[PDB]
Amino acid sequence: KHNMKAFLDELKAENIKKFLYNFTQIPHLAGTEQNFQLAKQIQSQWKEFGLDSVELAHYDVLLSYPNKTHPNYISIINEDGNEIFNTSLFEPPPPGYENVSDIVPPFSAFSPQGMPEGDLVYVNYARTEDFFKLERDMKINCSGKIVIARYGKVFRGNKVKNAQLAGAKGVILYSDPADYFAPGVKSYPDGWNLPGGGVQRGNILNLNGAGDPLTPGYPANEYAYRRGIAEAVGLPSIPVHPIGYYDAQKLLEKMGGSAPPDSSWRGSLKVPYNVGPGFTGNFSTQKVKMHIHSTNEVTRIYNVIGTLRGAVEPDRYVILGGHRDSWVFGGIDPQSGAAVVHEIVRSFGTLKKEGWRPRRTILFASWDAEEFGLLGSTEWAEENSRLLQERGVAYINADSSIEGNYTLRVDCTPLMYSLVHNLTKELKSPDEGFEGKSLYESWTKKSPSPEFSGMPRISKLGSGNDFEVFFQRLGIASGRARYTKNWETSGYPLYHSVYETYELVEKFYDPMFKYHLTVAQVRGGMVFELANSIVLPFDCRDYAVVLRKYADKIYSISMKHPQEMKTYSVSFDSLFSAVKNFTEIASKFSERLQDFNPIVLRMMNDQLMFLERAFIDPLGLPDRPFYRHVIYAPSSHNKYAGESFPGIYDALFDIESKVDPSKAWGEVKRQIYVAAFTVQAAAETLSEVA
Amino acid sequence: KHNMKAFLDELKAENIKKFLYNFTQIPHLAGTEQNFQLAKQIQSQWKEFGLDSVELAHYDVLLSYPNKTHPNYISIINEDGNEIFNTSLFEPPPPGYENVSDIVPPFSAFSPQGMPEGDLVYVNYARTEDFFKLERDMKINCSGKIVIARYGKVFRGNKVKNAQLAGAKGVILYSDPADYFAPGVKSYPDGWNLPGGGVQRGNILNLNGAGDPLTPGYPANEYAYRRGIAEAVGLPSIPVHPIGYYDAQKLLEKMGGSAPPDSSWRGSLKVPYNVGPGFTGNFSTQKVKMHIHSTNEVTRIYNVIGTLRGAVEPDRYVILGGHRDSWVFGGIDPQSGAAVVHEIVRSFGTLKKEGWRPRRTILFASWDAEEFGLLGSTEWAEENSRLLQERGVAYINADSSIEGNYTLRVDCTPLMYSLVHNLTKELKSPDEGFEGKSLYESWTKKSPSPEFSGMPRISKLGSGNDFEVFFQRLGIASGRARYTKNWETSGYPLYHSVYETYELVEKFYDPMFKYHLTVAQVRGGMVFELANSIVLPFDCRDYAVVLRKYADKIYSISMKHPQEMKTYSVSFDSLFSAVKNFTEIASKFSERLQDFNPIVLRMMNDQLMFLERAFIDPLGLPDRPFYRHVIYAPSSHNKYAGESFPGIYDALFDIESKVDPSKAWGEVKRQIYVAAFTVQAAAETLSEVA
Ligand SMILES: *[C@@H]1O[C@H](CO)[C@@H](O[C@@H]2O[C@H](CO)[C@@H](O[C@@H]3O[C@H](CO)[C@@H](O)[C@H](O[C@H]4O[C@H](CO)[C@@H](O)[C@H](O)[C@@H]4O)[C@@H]3O)[C@H](O)[C@H]2NC(C)=O)[C@H](O)[C@H]1NC(C)=O
Ligand SMILES: *[C@@H]1O[C@H](CO)[C@@H](O[C@@H]2O[C@H](CO)[C@@H](O[C@@H]3O[C@H](CO)[C@@H](O)[C@H](O[C@H]4O[C@H](CO)[C@@H](O)[C@H](O)[C@@H]4O)[C@@H]3O)[C@H](O)[C@H]2NC(C)=O)[C@H](O)[C@H]1NC(C)=O
Ligand SMILES: *[C@@H]1O[C@H](CO)[C@@H](O[C@@H]2O[C@H](CO)[C@@H](O[C@@H]3O[C@H](CO)[C@@H](O)[C@H](O)[C@@H]3O)[C@H](O)[C@H]2NC(C)=O)[C@H](O)[C@H]1NC(C)=O
Ligand SMILES: *[C@@H]1O[C@H](CO)[C@@H](O[C@@H]2O[C@H](CO)[C@@H](O[C@@H]3O[C@H](CO)[C@@H](O)[C@H](O)[C@@H]3O)[C@H](O)[C@H]2NC(C)=O)[C@H](O)[C@H]1NC(C)=O
Ligand SMILES: *[C@@H]1O[C@H](CO)[C@@H](O[C@@H]2O[C@H](CO)[C@@H](O)[C@H](O)[C@H]2NC(C)=O)[C@H](O)[C@H]1NC(C)=O
Ligand SMILES: *[C@@H]1O[C@H](CO)[C@@H](O[C@@H]2O[C@H](CO)[C@@H](O)[C@H](O)[C@H]2NC(C)=O)[C@H](O)[C@H]1NC(C)=O
Ligand SMILES: *[C@@H]1O[C@H](CO)[C@@H](O[C@@H]2O[C@H](CO)[C@@H](O)[C@H](O)[C@H]2NC(C)=O)[C@H](O)[C@H]1NC(C)=O
Ligand SMILES: *[C@@H]1O[C@H](CO)[C@@H](O[C@@H]2O[C@H](CO)[C@@H](O)[C@H](O)[C@H]2NC(C)=O)[C@H](O)[C@H]1NC(C)=O
Ligand SMILES: *[C@@H]1O[C@H](CO)[C@@H](O[C@@H]2O[C@H](CO)[C@@H](O)[C@H](O)[C@H]2NC(C)=O)[C@H](O)[C@H]1NC(C)=O
Ligand SMILES: *[C@@H]1O[C@H](CO)[C@@H](O[C@@H]2O[C@H](CO)[C@@H](O)[C@H](O)[C@H]2NC(C)=O)[C@H](O)[C@H]1NC(C)=O
Ligand SMILES: *[C@@H]1O[C@H](CO)[C@@H](O)[C@H](O)[C@H]1NC(C)=O
Ligand SMILES: *[C@@H]1O[C@H](CO)[C@@H](O)[C@H](O)[C@H]1NC(C)=O
Ligand SMILES: *[C@@H]1O[C@H](CO)[C@@H](O)[C@H](O)[C@H]1NC(C)=O
Ligand SMILES: *[C@@H]1O[C@H](CO)[C@@H](O)[C@H](O)[C@H]1NC(C)=O
Ligand SMILES: [Ca+2]
Ligand SMILES: [Ca+2]
Ligand SMILES: [Cl-]
Ligand SMILES: [Cl-]
Ligand SMILES: [Zn+2]
Ligand SMILES: [Zn+2]
Ligand SMILES: [Zn+2]
Ligand SMILES: [Zn+2]
Repeated sequence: KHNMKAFLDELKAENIKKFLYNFTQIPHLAGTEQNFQLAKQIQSQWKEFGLDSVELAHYDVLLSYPNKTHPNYISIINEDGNEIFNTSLFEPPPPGYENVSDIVPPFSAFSPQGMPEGDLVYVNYARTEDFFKLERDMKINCSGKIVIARYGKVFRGNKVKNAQLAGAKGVILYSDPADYFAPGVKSYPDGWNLPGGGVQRGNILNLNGAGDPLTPGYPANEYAYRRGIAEAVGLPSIPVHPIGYYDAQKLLEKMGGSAPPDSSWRGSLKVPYNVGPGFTGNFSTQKVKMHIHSTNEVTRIYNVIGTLRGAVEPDRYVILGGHRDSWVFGGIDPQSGAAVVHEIVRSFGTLKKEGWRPRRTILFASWDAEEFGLLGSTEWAEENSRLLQERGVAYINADSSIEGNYTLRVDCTPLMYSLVHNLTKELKSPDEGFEGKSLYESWTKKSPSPEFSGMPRISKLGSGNDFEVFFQRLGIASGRARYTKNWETSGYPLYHSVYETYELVEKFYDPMFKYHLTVAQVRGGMVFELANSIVLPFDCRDYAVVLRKYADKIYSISMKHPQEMKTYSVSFDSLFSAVKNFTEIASKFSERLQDFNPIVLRMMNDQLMFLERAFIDPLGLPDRPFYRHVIYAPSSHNKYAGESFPGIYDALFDIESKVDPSKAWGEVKRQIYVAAFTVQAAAETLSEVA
Repeated sequence: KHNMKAFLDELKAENIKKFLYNFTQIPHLAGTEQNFQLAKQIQSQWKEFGLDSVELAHYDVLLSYPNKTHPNYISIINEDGNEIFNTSLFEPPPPGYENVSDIVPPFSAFSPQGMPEGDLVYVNYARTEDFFKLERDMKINCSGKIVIARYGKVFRGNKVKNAQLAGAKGVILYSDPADYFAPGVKSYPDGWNLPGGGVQRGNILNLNGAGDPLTPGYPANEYAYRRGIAEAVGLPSIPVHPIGYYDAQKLLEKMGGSAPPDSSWRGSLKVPYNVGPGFTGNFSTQKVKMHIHSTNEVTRIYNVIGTLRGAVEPDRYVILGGHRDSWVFGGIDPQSGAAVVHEIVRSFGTLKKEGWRPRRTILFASWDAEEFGLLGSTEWAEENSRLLQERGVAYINADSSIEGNYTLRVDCTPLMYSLVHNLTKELKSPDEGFEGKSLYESWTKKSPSPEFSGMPRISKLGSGNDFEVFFQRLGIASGRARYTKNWETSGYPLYHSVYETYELVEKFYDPMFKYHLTVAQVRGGMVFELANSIVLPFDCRDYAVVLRKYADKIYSISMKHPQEMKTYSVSFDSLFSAVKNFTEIASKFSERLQDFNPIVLRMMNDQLMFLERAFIDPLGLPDRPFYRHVIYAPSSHNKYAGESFPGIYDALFDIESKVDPSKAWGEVKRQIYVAAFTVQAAAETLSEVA
């Protein structure tokens, strides 16, 4: 039989290892020749593997690179203007790669140019609440200061936005060993920790879903009309640069001014973590000077798009996509994901050569420029939005397959909860001590859900990866899965560093490639069921359940302000009523789906498919037109985290500080109305159609 | 057989006459008890007629009414402040209706309150070009003046917007016999002309598709959050009032200042048509004073929604809709349309009782508050937007069935051109002298297309009726048809007057009700074919042909500025390329549709259905978010007229007067890009799906 078991059994750990090795010998930075070459290789191999068509889709997008002849760095400068300390020009390359060229030095992609000079202020993680604490409680003014913040907790774009709004004239990001050095583990190459010369690359945009900064709404094709730089979406207005903790120590050790307000502000270096501003008495005429010379440049990018045409519903698309561009070697990010996609394509192609086709069409994507703002996935989705709108069943992401070796992590729409539970009960656990047990059992045991005994945790989708356009813009059911760490005890230490290599993975994360194989089975299995099950494998009742949980949550937030709720007649009745209705209607739809003819089948599959779609508001969320999903948006404070009923949540956030409470509570009521309406309207898509 | 011929033959002129009589004995003003009663009657009758379900859908929307105890009127006032001339308080009621109550006196719905006093300026039709002529050429400043404009040429909302932007402090609208008195015809009741005491009612909003001014985007349901009045959509900021030509003469006869610039500014009254400002020497200390006391009030409205469930594709909706609210009796507008819908429902119900069902679902709508801004249709569509988006095959409007007795008028999407041609060849002409000939033949002979010999004229859809939300917001294929006048020789004279009665229609327009019957056959036939044909009856190649015509047209407009096109590198190449591609892809799709299994059939019907949909841009047109169709929008200068490639057209309009030509030509290029992309993207929806 050509069934899921055939598909699953053909996947091999040894192939994934070979592919990873193949993809990680040289850097594959977006817009560079080497990443174009790798695109061509993947296209040719996907064809050999048996896909029906494999094309490159290219776009010309805004990218950012350092200037090779004018390096970025930071100084401490004395009152004579002599540069007495300079940060590093590059990360010490790892063993045996000391002669690889084209390693991009650490930089913050899309930083403007500048050489600002000033006194430091230390802002902890540069979160919204860190700035609140500084300005409201400690009375420290960031205006015209250079801020230094530790990476961690939130997306670095949010940090930079927050620093900017606080008046900073530049930002220095660093990795504190408190967040990037696990106790008892050695620094690379002898372990998986970050060495003191290691540095995390990454873009600092605030795109809010826009894609290419120059072409929001429309693909960056050959005739596209581009905004001028000054009207581009999401660019920072102050210079930014990242450093390692050897260099951070030299910048922090002289800091004076106020003490840290408490221990949640102190990392692990041997410095006081004084907030500043400026240095202690002896050094108080010294200053910090940034030198940033990076340029933004419109550059061509290449997605690979493979199609395996469906036998019965070729106009229904199940998408497996993940990116191929890396900051340097991409040992984990993204090639541990891309290698898993490559083996999935290989396996599907094996069945296809023996005469099998999936029921529905499967699209396979190798995205470019993910690292620079999800640009490849977003431009292609803008291009194909109509097709995706009307035909898109589901999107399964496939970035990094591992960020730990402890258990499974799944983040997805509630519509896939039942699919994930069922599939994982059929897969073998790769974990030591659960030999002969199911992946469900090990996962549930290591990562129990907070709500329900005997079920595992599944998180809401956040952002900061290539499902964003599909889920939060277009409303296509989406999911992701990877192996992760124990989150009792920020992401893996070597993230976006030169040290993220093949050897890292092979020696320290997954020497047997069994975690990779488990993740290939989960991602591939999901795709298989989505593309082959007669009835789409979504359970609308799972949405009803979380909608009630989120409504309770948002209500409880508002209920912190009982007096204002009375004064302004702020009621959540409508939202609860809509949730109640969605619950009843969903339950009736499920009975019909169980008890119901290909037209009847197509009608009900269309109702399943369009259910995620129904949570889209074509007017978008306030000032974020590309975040259109009413239930889920990336947190306005942290693009990695998802927020539920984001419209209401943001209308409530910090509301006690607004100067016109009537206006602010008005807007809470407006968002309640929009949310209740959208829920009711989604529910009604599951009613009998006539 | 239950086929189209059975459906068509069951329609009777005599039933339509009876229904019209029934619907026109008392006024049915939106939001009044009598229009609610009539809603209930229609619901009960549609049930008796056999529909599967018939519901009322209500909304609470902003309406406008005069104050019964504080009448609106205009004066000429002398320097002592005595009111020496007053306009009428009401239209002299027609014979035998002199005791009907609840006739709303003439007023401009949604006028703010005020009593401005000032000098008159006469602004002809108050078109954009009339204001250009006054300000740029004649050097006449409207600021702080009361303007008087004749109705005609453009939607009265546009006139008021234009007066406002010119600085007017109030507007007086009147009906000039030049535009509302046909030569050799008697005034009502002895003919169909407008008497001098007759007055055209009508709203003066500029909603741009928003619906209820208080709830743009969302239905005005029981929990809706409403904007405050000051943030409402589309309300005028200066008082406005309409008058008849006896009263206009008294206001125009004393006018001095400049002569009319030419004869296109002179109507037919015995006055000079001086532009002003102000009155001639003797009367130069006299002034004009408005007294407007109307109130805007949130008021409940009621749509009737009837469903005839489809036997095979119940999740596909063919909609026949038209409004039921009238300004007074609604003899023509809308009851000549509503009576035709009522008989269509009756006929479909006859077949249904004998065991027939259409293939697809047919929805029947009696809309409320059309007269106040398309409010009923728009609120229901906002409510049901998701269902309509994914399931809406087509919308057939059904307002006034007649505005003349000369030939057929059809305005529709190009996707319905072939359907209309074919259907009309099968219908009998009702016209004198074409006995035994087809309606196609009489129509083509009386109204030849300007492009093609042997085909009839079919116009683009404009707006100012209830298809607006369906077509320009949601992208559902739409059409309308009615009997019309000879347009060699503005709309019918008695439009929106108390004199628009049953007797008007029966005595002067259609004594045999044969034109009504012909229009019922055309509208009903269209619905029948849309709802019953196995393959949707749309020809995508007809779109290809008009797209080329529109691209040529817009190019020719730009080519009036050859130097700027060179300087700014303004190319239409991309748009022509996209049109070319759409032509090729459409032609290949048609061959497959001819040469191709219910899934394959559903796939291709979905491609047909989603083709109109593909011209929607979810970002909307600039500053008009509810006009989302890229090919067609209502003219920014005249809501009744359609404009093609509206985004480009508006970017080019009056471009030689813009102060930053670089910026203005930039925006022309941006719109070219958006249009080319959208055309290409629509074309690609007709490519093989995988
Ligand atoms: C969840 O689904 C339920 C359906 O089971 C749905 O219930 C509906 O609630 C609306 C809103 O409350 C009801 O609206 C009423 O309709 C009647 C006519 O049928 C009107 O007369 C009512 O208006 C009067 O009373 C109001 C309330 O005090 C006054 O404000 C008003 O001025 C009038 O006096 C009122 O509009 C509706 O009938 C039911 N529908 C059904 C099918 O029962 C509920 O709304 C759904 N939740 C959401 C969020 O959609
Ligand atoms: C109508 O459909 C046709 C398909 O039959 C489609 O033609 C396409 O046109 C695009 C845009 O011109 C072509 O784009 C090129 O693609 C190649 C790779 O295949 C690139 O190398 C080209 O870029 C180079 O040259 C440019 C032009 O001078 C430079 O600006 C650039 O810097 C590079 O040097 C270029 O991007 C494309 O290949 C064809 N596609 C096909 C399938 O032939 C046309 O675009 C459609 N019209 C619209 C409006 O969509
Ligand atoms: C995940 O797996 C579960 C457990 O198998 C699936 O739920 C089961 O689905 C089956 C097939 O529809 C249900 O069977 C039906 O039983 C009813 C009456 O009990 C009968 O009317 C039908 O004809 C049919 O035999 C079964 O009840 C149901 N079990 C439970 C506990 O819900 C679930 O569907 C799977 N989810 C996905 C997304 O595949
Ligand atoms: C309006 O009526 C016209 C004229 O009847 C319809 O066009 C005709 O459609 C038929 C049915 O598809 C076409 O028949 C086909 O002929 C081809 C080869 O010539 C053959 O491959 C098919 O199997 C089939 O027999 C016919 O060619 C075509 N005639 C013309 C002149 O186009 C048209 O479809 C109608 N439009 C609508 C919207 O219904
Ligand atoms: C990654 O794998 C590919 C394919 O197995 C290698 O690329 C091939 O190289 C061979 C030998 O040089 C050529 O003859 C082929 O034309 C290439 N094939 C394709 C499809 O590109 C590639 O060299 C490997 N890269 C590394 C670093 O191991
Ligand atoms: C990268 O930095 C270099 C080196 O300092 C820049 O090149 C100089 O540009 C100036 C002014 O345009 C010239 O007069 C110098 O001769 C250039 N120096 C050299 C060494 O060629 C260069 O412009 C920067 N590159 C980018 C892309 O911005
Ligand atoms: C930090 O780097 C700067 C720039 O390379 C060094 O300062 C330069 O030193 C050279 C040689 O002494 C001078 O001719 C340049 O004029 C200096 N440039 C600037 C901008 O100051 C500095 O020595 C380095 N500092 C340390 C401690 O190594
Ligand atoms: C319009 O037609 C309807 C229906 O034929 C008339 O309303 C009916 O009136 C009869 C007699 O008074 C009642 O017993 C029915 O209950 C009514 N039916 C419905 C469905 O409402 C109505 O009177 C007619 N109106 C006029 C002005 O002729
Ligand atoms: C319609 O106009 C009337 C009549 O001039 C308004 O009624 C007056 O309102 C004032 C102030 O509110 C009272 O002191 C008067 O006694 C009222 N006059 C009468 C005759 O009752 C009335 O407010 C207006 N109606 C609306 C809806 O605006
Ligand atoms: C036009 O109407 C106004 C208002 O009804 C008339 O002026 C009023 O006349 C009465 C009785 O003479 C006075 O007590 C009111 O004070 C007047 N009101 C105002 C606002 O002026 C006027 O006579 C009418 N003019 C004509 C020519 O009929
Ligand atoms: C922060 O400092 C700047 C300039 O020195 C000033 O304009 C701004 O008001 C300051 N805000 C404070 C102290 O709250
Ligand atoms: C792999 O698992 C072991 C066993 O728990 C753990 O000690 C080690 O830290 C893990 N490796 C990585 C990179 O997490
Ligand atoms: C029109 O008149 C007003 C006020 O009397 C003035 O402010 C405005 O500039 C005028 N414009 C002209 C004469 O162009
Ligand atoms: C009806 O048609 C006749 C014949 O052409 C024409 O003279 C008359 O004006 C028409 N009636 C109306 C209301 O148009
Ligand atoms: Ca773009
Ligand atoms: Ca609304
Ligand atoms: Cl992922
Ligand atoms: Cl109409
Ligand atoms: Zn990644
Ligand atoms: Zn990354
Ligand atoms: Zn009407
Ligand atoms: Zn009307």
